[PDB]
Amino acid sequence: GPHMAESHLQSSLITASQFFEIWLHFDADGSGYLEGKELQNLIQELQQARKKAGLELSPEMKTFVDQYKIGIVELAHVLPTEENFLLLFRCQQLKSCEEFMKTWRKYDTDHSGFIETEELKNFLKDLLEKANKTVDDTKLAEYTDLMLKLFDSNNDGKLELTEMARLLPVQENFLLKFQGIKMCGKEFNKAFELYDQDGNGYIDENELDALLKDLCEKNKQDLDINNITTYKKNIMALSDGGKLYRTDLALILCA
Ligand SMILES: [Ca+2]
Ligand SMILES: [Ca+2]
Ligand SMILES: [Ca+2]
Ligand SMILES: [Ca+2]
Repeated sequence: GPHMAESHLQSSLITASQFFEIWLHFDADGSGYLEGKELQNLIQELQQARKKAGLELSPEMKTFVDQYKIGIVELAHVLPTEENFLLLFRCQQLKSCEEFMKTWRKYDTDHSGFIETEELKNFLKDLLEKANKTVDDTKLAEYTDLMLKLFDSNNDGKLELTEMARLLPVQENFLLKFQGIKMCGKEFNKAFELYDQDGNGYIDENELDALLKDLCEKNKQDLDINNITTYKKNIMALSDGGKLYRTDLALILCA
């Protein structure tokens, strides 16, 4: 359990289940990030643990302690995480927002608007096979279960776009700025109808640009008109060949 983290920080190599217990030990509010007292507790306990183990700090541990709000992905690279689990965070599909949006569309194969366990399993299996690793069904089931528990913020047993997007670095995750912009179904449906200006049933890139300019204007504290081109490019990656249907735009704007 999370109490075992003190023992885990002394390990030569940390299993995915151990990394999960470390995360839950320090993340006292379950917010998905270590900050303030939680981060200070990690810095103190990581150094005390390697000392108790009679070990030196690895180069990544030295660089982390020297330069310290950090998330789950950053912690996985600092610690001696087991190889096949750490490989799941060294994907260009989780480093570029545009490539992550294409990955979401690729792996939501039942068009449910969520990534369910079996879809997440297929994504992780494909990442491992791309790295030439032979997948063991038991460990893959364990990795999938732990990745879901780490990122399923609302505990509904599946991932929504904003949950899985937290695998991205803070700078690429534009969805953090769209948090308080999300609308209910009725209001969203009214906006979709307004912004489909030619009335052909979908929103194209020119129509999305008008939408994004209007959203920037009404949410000055959250969005930035100078990043419209990036917002446009990220959102167009969820489209069906340049066509944003109601369910595609709902992923970004509907609560
Ligand atoms: Ca926290
Ligand atoms: Ca799905
Ligand atoms: Ca969820
Ligand atoms: Ca249209």
